[PDB]
Amino acid sequence: EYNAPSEIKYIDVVNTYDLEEEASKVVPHGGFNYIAGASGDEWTKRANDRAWKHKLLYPRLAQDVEAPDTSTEILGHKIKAPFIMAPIAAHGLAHTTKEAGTARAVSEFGTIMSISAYSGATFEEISEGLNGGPRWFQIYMAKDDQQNRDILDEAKSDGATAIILTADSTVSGNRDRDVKNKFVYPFGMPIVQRYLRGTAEGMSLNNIYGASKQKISPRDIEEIAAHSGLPVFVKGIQHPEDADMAIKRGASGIWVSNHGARQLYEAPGSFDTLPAIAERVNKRVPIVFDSGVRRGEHVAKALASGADVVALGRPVLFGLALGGWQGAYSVLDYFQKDLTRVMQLTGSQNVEDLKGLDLFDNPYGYEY
Amino acid sequence: EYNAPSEIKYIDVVNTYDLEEEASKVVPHGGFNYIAGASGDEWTKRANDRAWKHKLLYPRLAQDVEAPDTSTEILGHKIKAPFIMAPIAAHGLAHTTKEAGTARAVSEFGTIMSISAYSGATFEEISEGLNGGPRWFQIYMAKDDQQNRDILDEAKSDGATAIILTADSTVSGNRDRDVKNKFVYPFGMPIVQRYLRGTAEGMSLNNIYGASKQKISPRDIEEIAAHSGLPVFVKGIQHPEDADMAIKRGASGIWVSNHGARQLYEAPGSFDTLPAIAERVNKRVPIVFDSGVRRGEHVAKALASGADVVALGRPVLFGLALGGWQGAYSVLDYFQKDLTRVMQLTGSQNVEDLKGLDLFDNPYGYEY
Ligand SMILES: Cc1cc2nc3c(=O)[nH]c(=O)nc-3n(C[C@H](O)[C@H](O)[C@H](O)COP(=O)(O)O)c2cc1C
Ligand SMILES: Cc1cc2nc3c(=O)[nH]c(=O)nc-3n(C[C@H](O)[C@H](O)[C@H](O)COP(=O)(O)O)c2cc1C
Repeated sequence: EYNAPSEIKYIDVVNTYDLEEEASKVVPHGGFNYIAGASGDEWTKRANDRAWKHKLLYPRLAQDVEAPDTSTEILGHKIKAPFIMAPIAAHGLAHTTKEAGTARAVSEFGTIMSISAYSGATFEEISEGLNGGPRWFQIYMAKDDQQNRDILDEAKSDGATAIILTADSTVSGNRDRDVKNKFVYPFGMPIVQRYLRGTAEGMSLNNIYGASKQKISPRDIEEIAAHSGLPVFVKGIQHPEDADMAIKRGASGIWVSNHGARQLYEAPGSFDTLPAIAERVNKRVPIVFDSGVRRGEHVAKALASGADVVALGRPVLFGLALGGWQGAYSVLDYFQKDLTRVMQLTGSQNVEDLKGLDLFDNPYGYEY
Repeated sequence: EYNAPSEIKYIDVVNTYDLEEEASKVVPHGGFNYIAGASGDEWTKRANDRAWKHKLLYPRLAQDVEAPDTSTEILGHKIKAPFIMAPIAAHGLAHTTKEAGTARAVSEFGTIMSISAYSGATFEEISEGLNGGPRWFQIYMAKDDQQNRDILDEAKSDGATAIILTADSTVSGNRDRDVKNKFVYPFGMPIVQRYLRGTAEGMSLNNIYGASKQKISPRDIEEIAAHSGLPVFVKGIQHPEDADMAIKRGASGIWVSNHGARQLYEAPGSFDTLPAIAERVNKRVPIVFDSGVRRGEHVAKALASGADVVALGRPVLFGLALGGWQGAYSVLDYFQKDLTRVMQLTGSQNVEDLKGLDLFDNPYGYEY
């Protein structure tokens, strides 16, 4: 019923954009379009990408820099580069090794794995791929309090060192590709099966999101932090007022995101929202930035604009489709090498230096 | 031949502006004008004060706040309120108990004492007032590297937990009041007993600046860092490029200041420079802000604009000023209570909340 790729191999990554077309040749049509697609006619996914041309990097010369160091620290974790893996559901749509393959790439590379509540793999299967590597658990909340306590407890017992509350998906975005393809999951989701009564296999994302909590309030941020005793990120923030609210409600981190343009349509590109959120956060908690990171220049620009790290999504999954853990690893390696070049050319010896960069304002936008 | 006030008493502080006119009727004209005055016709001291009207606080309603907490932490010092004592020379111009009196106020209140290299008191006199309280030592770098080694060694033996490298005073400001008054220090500087080769009574103000290092470079920042093994603040920064330079040269903090308008004339009001510096620093190191803090609203606006703490200067000294005598522990207590009010009216439960305030841009400036 679903024949995902199974080959494991390193891949030569020239750029991450070319991975999308390459993955379209190996991933079944429905699954591929679930991964690649976005809301409406995808204008906000294009905005995520074109937003990077709004703020341009300066080359800097005679900066006394050599062999830049990409390493950084977040919430007590030293990581190889200032990027983590975003929480993404159902990795088995990309590759038979599913979340275990992604986890092995992430742990082998040296950064943090975010586990989706809508994983097709069990915590045991992901833990085998991680081999001790650090992990954060992304909760899609149950409506039932006890089921949230049980999910959180399972995640922390598996070794989670933060909780990501994704709050921007109380209902599905208008994902026209998935509507046209009548996309349903071809396998179950063991972590949230408890609140689907029946199995996620043959269900639409509309109906799984429909089972999760719609009426998320700030109390939920408080109650997740109190129960887990772990730092809580609030993910999906695009408006500075939600950042201030989340922090005052007990969040330990702000995760700036529009879900890869999969949720609200005719909204800004994610990168354009980052400065106003960073200025309102004003150093109170760490910021993770995502939605549209494709190049080392994007990592640099996010850091220069207030993000502590970025999260990587689609490009890593396309890498998993093309090579299993080694393909996914190839993408993480591409980003680290890509960033190293950009650090050398911007005069940046280390990740802190990137946070100090001035960017050129491009008022003409993409067409210039 | 200098008759400073000696009376010890609490003062009912309605506002800090009135402390300037209050004090002199022993309180000597030359010393008072040394403390109160600034460069040129004082237009930049007036700019320090009027800059607070450029960004205005909003009252915030139904914010679920009571009994705000003013406490904060800087470089692992827990302090009672987000303000420290600025390094100021020659407290004996204000009061016979000189720097020991200031130190006792600061220690009893519960914040950090900054010791000027140009103290009229020995470290042991100041230490007696501090009674184990935290202290940072402010250095005026030496041409003679041995003198830098020796003063860094005394400060650390003295229990300093940071060094303040003041870099904005390589030559004196054009302080017209002191020129017209023919002002000379009426007592010595025991801490800089090593440098002045001749006499510490017979070196007016230009010659003491003269014996110091004019040719401070980034290497000076690196060398203070390596020698002290203490965090180094670079004090006097008004331009964002100097903040980036200082951090890359090993500074552990940025101290945004124009020295109370006592140095470069026809420069911006210090508060106007703070956001560009905070944006460039982008959380890399803590920021201290000073030059013109007179009210709780000023502390709040500095925090909302990127400072971790502010430093207090002239109002605390008003140990001496014009009419009847006022400035000390009462002034620190005034600032704490004034900040508490502003926190309640802005919806701020704690110091972190102040860092998230949005300010109203007043393009009309002071006359409105
Ligand atoms: C196929 C796919 C599935 C996703 N599933 C989840 C999810 O389960 N939980 C979540 O918090 N976000 C989910 N997201 C959003 C990602 O965490 C992330 O914000 C997004 O991938 C970033 O955009 P980009 O990959 O285009 O750079 C998903 C995104 C993709 C592409
Ligand atoms: C009387 C006086 C003496 C000062 N002496 C020093 C000094 O020895 N070292 C130093 O770094 N700054 C010195 N300063 C600058 C202060 O540290 C501080 O930046 C200034 O007082 C802040 O301005 P405000 O007091 O008007 O708010 C002095 C300022 C005053 C008023």
